[PDB]
Amino acid sequence: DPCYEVCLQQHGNVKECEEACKHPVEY
Repeated sequence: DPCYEVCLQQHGNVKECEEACKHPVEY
């Protein structure tokens, strides 16, 4: 996913990153 990668690029794992990406994808 674009959001996830962008996040991951300079962020931790899912958990917080998820809440920040606000993208309810397949985990």
